[PDB]
Amino acid sequence: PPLSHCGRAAPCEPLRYNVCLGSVLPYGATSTLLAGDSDSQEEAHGKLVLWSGLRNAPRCWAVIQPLLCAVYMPKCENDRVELPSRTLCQATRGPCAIVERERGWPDFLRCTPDRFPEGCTNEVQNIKFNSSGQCMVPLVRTDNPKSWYEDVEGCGIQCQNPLFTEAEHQDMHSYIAAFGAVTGLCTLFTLATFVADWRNSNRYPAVILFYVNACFFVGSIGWLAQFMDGARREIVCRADGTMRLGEPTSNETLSCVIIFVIVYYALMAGVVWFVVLTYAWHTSFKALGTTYQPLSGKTSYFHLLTWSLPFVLTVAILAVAQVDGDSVSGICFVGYKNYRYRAGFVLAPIGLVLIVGGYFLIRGVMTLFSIKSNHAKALIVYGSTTGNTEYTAETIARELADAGYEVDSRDAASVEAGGLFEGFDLVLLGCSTWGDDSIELQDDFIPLFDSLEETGAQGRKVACFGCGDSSWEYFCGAVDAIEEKLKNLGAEIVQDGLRIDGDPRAARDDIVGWAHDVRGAIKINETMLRLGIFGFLAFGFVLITFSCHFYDFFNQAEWERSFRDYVLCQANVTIGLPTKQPIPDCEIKNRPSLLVEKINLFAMFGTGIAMSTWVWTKATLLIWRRTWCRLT
Amino acid sequence: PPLSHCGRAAPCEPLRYNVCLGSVLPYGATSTLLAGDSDSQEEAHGKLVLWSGLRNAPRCWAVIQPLLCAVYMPKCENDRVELPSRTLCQATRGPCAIVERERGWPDFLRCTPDRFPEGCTNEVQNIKFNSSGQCMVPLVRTDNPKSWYEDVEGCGIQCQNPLFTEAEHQDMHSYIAAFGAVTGLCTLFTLATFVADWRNSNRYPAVILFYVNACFFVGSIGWLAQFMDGARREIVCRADGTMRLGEPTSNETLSCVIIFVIVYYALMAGVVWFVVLTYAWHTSFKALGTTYQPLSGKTSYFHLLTWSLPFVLTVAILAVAQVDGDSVSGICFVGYKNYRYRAGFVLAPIGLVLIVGGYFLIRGVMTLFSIKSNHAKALIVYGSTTGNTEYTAETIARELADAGYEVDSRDAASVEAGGLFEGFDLVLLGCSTWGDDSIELQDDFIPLFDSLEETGAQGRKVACFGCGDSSWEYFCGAVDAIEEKLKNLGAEIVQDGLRIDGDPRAARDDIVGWAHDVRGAIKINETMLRLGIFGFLAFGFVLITFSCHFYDFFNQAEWERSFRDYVLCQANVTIGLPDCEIKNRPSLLVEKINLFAMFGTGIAMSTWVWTKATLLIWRRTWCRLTGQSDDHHH
Ligand SMILES: CN(C(=O)c1ccc([N+](=O)[O-])cc1C(F)(F)F)C1CCN(c2nnc(-c3ccnn3C)c3ccccc23)CC1
Ligand SMILES: CN(C(=O)c1ccc([N+](=O)[O-])cc1C(F)(F)F)C1CCN(c2nnc(-c3ccnn3C)c3ccccc23)CC1
Ligand SMILES: Cc1cc2nc3c(=O)[nH]c(=O)nc-3n(C[C@H](O)[C@H](O)[C@H](O)COP(=O)(O)O)c2cc1C
Ligand SMILES: Cc1cc2nc3c(=O)[nH]c(=O)nc-3n(C[C@H](O)[C@H](O)[C@H](O)COP(=O)(O)O)c2cc1C
Ligand SMILES: *[C@@H]1O[C@H](CO)[C@@H](O)[C@H](O)[C@H]1NC(C)=O
Repeated sequence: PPLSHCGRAAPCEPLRYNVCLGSVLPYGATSTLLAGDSDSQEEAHGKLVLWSGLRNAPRCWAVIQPLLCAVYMPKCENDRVELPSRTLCQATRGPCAIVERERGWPDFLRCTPDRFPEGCTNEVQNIKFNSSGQCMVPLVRTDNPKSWYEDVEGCGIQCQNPLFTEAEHQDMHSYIAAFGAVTGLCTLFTLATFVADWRNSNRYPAVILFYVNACFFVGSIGWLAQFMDGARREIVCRADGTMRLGEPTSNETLSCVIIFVIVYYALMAGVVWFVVLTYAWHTSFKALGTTYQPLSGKTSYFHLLTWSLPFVLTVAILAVAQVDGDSVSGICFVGYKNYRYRAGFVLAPIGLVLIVGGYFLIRGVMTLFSIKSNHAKALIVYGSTTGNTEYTAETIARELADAGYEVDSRDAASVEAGGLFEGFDLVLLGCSTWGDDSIELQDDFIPLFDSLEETGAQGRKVACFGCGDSSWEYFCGAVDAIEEKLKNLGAEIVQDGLRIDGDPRAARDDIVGWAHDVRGAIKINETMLRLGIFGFLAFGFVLITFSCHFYDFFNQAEWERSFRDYVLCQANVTIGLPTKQPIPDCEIKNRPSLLVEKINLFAMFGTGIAMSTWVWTKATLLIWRRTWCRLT
Repeated sequence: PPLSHCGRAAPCEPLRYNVCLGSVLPYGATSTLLAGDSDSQEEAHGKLVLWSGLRNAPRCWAVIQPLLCAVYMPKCENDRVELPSRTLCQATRGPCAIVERERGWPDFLRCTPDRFPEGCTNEVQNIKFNSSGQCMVPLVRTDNPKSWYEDVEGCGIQCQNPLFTEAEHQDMHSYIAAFGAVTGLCTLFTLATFVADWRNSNRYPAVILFYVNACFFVGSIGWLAQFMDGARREIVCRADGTMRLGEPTSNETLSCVIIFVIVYYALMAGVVWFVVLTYAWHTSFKALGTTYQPLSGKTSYFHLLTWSLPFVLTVAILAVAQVDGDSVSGICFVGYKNYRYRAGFVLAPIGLVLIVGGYFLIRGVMTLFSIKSNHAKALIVYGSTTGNTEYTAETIARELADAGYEVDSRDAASVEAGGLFEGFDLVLLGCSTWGDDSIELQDDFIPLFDSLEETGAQGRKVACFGCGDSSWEYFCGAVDAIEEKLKNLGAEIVQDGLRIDGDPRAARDDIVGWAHDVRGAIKINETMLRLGIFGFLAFGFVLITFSCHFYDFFNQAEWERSFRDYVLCQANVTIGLPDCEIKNRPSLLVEKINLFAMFGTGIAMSTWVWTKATLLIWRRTWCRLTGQSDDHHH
């Protein structure tokens, strides 16, 4: 028999509607007493149309359907209305959290033991509700609870990024394919020539560039993996069809974490190897100049920090499980869902490598500049009858002085040969050619030339100059004669002698140009100069990468808000009221800049392409020549 | 009955001496009236002893004996002395010319019709004078009037030279035999080789040497003829036994003129052929830069001069007849008796050949310092990283340039392999070795090395150089690799590669030395060089021959005087009244120096055919004349 507490006294009225939310009712009489907002059957039906807006977020729709029928259209028999049980009310509370977040549970729909008593026959339990509901365009029906997006239980955020169009996806994928393929090809070539000359190329100053290339090559594979037949969807989408978030996760393939490790580890190992490059260039200077020695046996110290620090970071990300997948970039990365993790694991280490790496580039430049000031003394000895070589000597003297040299210009007529060149870094000898039948040096240079053995030319950096006339046999013969004696004594001829035809005043810029080139030939370690250009080149690209990561960090807080606001509005679970126009009324107020990402990738992949040019010398042609030759 | 004019009135005195100059007198009384210098018989006898000094020069002694007896010891019978006939007086005048030349005929011995009447009975005509006189040691009795020495009629100068001993004659004859036989043998060998390959060897710059040898061969025969058994005495001595002087002479054998023509003609034809040799070298050496053959038409004009000039001179000597024989030299020559003819026909032509021949040798040395600077082209391509090979290349370049080459020094980095070697006589490739585990060529040389096929190396004269370090295994591996590829392409590697260990500045003179030796192995005209040495060699020997002939010319005037003074002194012809010696004579050493320089020219010129080619000439001669080919005949 029915319980007295499971029923309430109310006047029974015949059912004007034979259907409740698509399901037929076994009874013929109802009551508008249980629904506090409705007075009539026409009003209760009107409220059900507003409540049917919860079709979206179906895991709520399945439990809210019988409860709404048990309150708005209940069973009335012999002036008694059937009350809905407490279990029917409590079943909605969880999955229908959206109600309390949007509209709020009304007085009559809250689980009060007075309104919803314990252990009552629901009547709606016998009634079968076939209707399931569906998920709106941005979302997708997922059975997996781990794939449910916020409030909307039963639905999940789709794999393809809803903020960017298919056209933008195709455009970004073409951009990664182009840069990835070039960087992959270029670095492969560099790794190949290094192993083809492995015993010789293992020398510590240049071996850094092999490992710098190794990282960008491995990184290229991670970015290009998305291009294999259907790989992108194995890396970015979950088994059901929703985007991968908060990776490493249970009951899902490793395809996302594998590609993340390849991309992030190689990115971090590469930036640590850049700091090794900056340190090495900086320390190689003080090995010759002052006291510091080459660390050509630091294999167990450089490989220690370059392979350990990215390992600690990669392991830490998998621990906090912040590996998120993305369709536009086609890779799994740290902090796509939560911007804070991308800032902590990417922006902070890149900032640390720029300050530590930048310090070494500044230090080495300061060492380069201090060495040049200790090698800036120059002696200019000239032999001139008519003053043409005297004028050239003076013109050379100002160009060196303007460049930071301490020039000492002397006339050969007023000099003593014994120990003349002692205390000078550069010695420039100038002499005009005389003699009709033959080559005769200018009269004042003869005593110096004859006793050139006593000057201290052995190992001295020298260059010759002089004035002559083409209208004479043996043009600038003095320059030839001086260059020959200096070469025989052991001097280091810096440049081919400046031979002036005619009036030197008209060849002013030739003299200025020669003196410019003569300082240019003063080598401050050619083998180490390349290491410095590559250091400053890598810094430039790393600085652009940092800027782009800073833009995303400083703005993603607003983009995440806009992502939430758009997806939740598009979910169409407007329980409260019907819109003025059918109009969708959903827009993205602000989204991430794809240009900034393209600038980021250009700077990233560009470092790999820039560092691969380390092996773009004549020596490399010779390396593969021996290989082919010796293979044959 | 005796004529009144064939006798004079004088007091007869008995003969104190029964003998007159070794002959007994048929009468017993004499007179001292006919002899104007003698008053007594003791005085007349005393004058006969001074007159008996004319025993020497017997052509005179035989006729003066009866005349001296008919004047100093005449027949006196019944206070009448017999006068000597005019015919007895006139018979002495000719052969006793010495008397009138030295002392002069006295008043009583001159043929006056008063003192010597015509047609008188000379009682001395019945008296037989057995004495015939004598000729002292350097002279010898000759019946031939053409063989009589100066005033001494009946005697002639002996064949063997009185100024030189038999010991000196034997010594000089041994010296001529030795040099003559060697020169004869050596020149015969050279004449045989030029004939054994006449066609190939008839080339005109070199065929001069065949005719130069031909003259010394013929000359050798003339000098050696004296060694044929008894020949020397047929060449040097006249039929009687006196030395041959101014041969061509009547009723004497041709043995002296034959040997003279052989010796003098060959001596003169040889010195004219020396002037041809000097002229030919001078003109051929000058025309080396052009195909112009200067000795082309001249060939005929060369034989004209060399065979006519000695002929004209030989004929001229036979005309002036100054061919004199000599025992010490064993040959007949021009101007042995009169030094002036030897000076004119021997010293003057030899002086003329030295001034004309000397001019051409000078002109040829002027050509030597005109031609060197003018024509060799050399390319030096180097591969240098550290500048060591660049420095070596420059050191090599300045050395070739100093020697007269036109050097083109290039860096391998700035060269195109395609026909790179085209237009150069010499190509010098330089490269350093690189590579840690192996041999790797200097970086700039690799493109050139790889396309070395296209350089034009086939048959090109090349040499390699390069710097290395012994500290690295495979020292100068690049030098090895380059000359191996060059050898495989068909190039001519001139010298083994200059491989520098360490700094080339410390090995400067080694580079200088190597560069020098590289220039040498480039073949030159060895035939022209050889012609020039033989020209200067022949001049040297001719200059010594001239010196020796000048010594004899400048001194024989004194030697001729000493020859006359010594010979006439020994003779002892005392018309009426001891230290007989040679004051100065010719130097036999000077003659030995003369022969050494003369015969030495022939021996020196015969060495022209002392090459490897000659061995081949006689190899092909034997086989060819043995019927077989290089194995056996087909
Ligand atoms: C994350 N995100 C979203 O749209 C997004 C997705 C999910 C949620 N959410 O809440 O679930 C929120 C968002 C929002 F709020 F919009 F950000 C963007 C994805 C695209 N994009 C990129 N970012 N980095 C790189 C790059 C450069 C160098 N290395 N890498 C790794 C990169 C490279 C190529 C192309 C794009 C790139 C910027 C951020
Ligand atoms: C000439 N005379 C006389 O003694 C002589 C003879 C006769 C009178 N006289 O009045 O009747 C005078 C003299 C005198 F005054 F003594 F000289 C010497 C003879 C020997 N001798 C030589 N001279 N030439 C040659 C030779 C050199 C190159 N070619 N030839 C042909 C030669 C060769 C070999 C050996 C000796 C040689 C030196 C001179
Ligand atoms: C005697 C004489 C010889 C010369 N020989 C040469 C010569 O060998 N090579 C040459 O290039 N110029 C030659 N010149 C030109 C001078 O080198 C030229 O004028 C030069 O500019 C003079 O230099 P100065 O003014 O420094 O003394 C010669 C000029 C003279 C008058
Ligand atoms: C990497 C290296 C490899 C070398 N290999 C060789 C070698 O195999 N054999 C050798 O003789 N020298 C070798 N050397 C020495 C050089 O040939 C030497 O320094 C030379 O003088 C360089 O001359 P350059 O200035 O013309 O280039 C080597 C030197 C270096 C630095
Ligand atoms: C919401 O869903 C209902 C039912 O599917 C549909 O009629 C309506 O057009 C949707 N509204 C919007 C704005 O998407």
